[PDB]
Amino acid sequence: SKSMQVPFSRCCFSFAEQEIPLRAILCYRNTSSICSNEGLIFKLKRGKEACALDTVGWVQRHRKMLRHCPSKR
Amino acid sequence: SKSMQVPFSRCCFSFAEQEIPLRAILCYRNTSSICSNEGLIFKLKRGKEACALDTVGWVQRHRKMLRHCPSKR
Ligand SMILES: *[C@@H]1O[C@H](CO)[C@@H](O)[C@H](O)[C@H]1NC(C)=O
Ligand SMILES: *[C@@H]1O[C@H](CO)[C@@H](O)[C@H](O)[C@H]1NC(C)=O
Repeated sequence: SKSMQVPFSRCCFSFAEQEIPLRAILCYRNTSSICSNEGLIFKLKRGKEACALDTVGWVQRHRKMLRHCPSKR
Repeated sequence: SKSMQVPFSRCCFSFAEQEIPLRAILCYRNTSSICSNEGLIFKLKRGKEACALDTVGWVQRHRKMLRHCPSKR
């Protein structure tokens, strides 16, 4: 287990205004706890991503319909 | 070009204390301009990464010896 690592944080400072369709989303990532701010990250198709604010209804409803994104190692 | 996207920011709030060997690094990523803080991200082997503070000598010397990380699309 190679760990010279001090990872970067994934933060959401700007958020999706327009509702993203559920069909367009693969999974979600939670933002880093240091810069949390109730943001969520939806993994879209072809490598794309979108920050979404979890205090908004459609974000909560979508989050409840998707699993957390998996990671490599 | 699918863009429903509002990307997350890559930030560096904690930094590498111990110097990472140049041989262990593939390239570097600059942090997002919103949360810049003079941090740098070094891409390590087997998917790993490390935040490094660009006001420190070894970080500046290493940065000058590596190219910027490429991206998919
Ligand atoms: C995701 O955010 C929720 C709050 O909405 C929190 O309870 C949880 O610990 C976070 N999970 C991860 C895996 O970061
Ligand atoms: C990287 O940081 C330098 C300052 O050290 C800045 O001049 C530059 O605009 C940044 N480049 C990118 C590609 O983010």
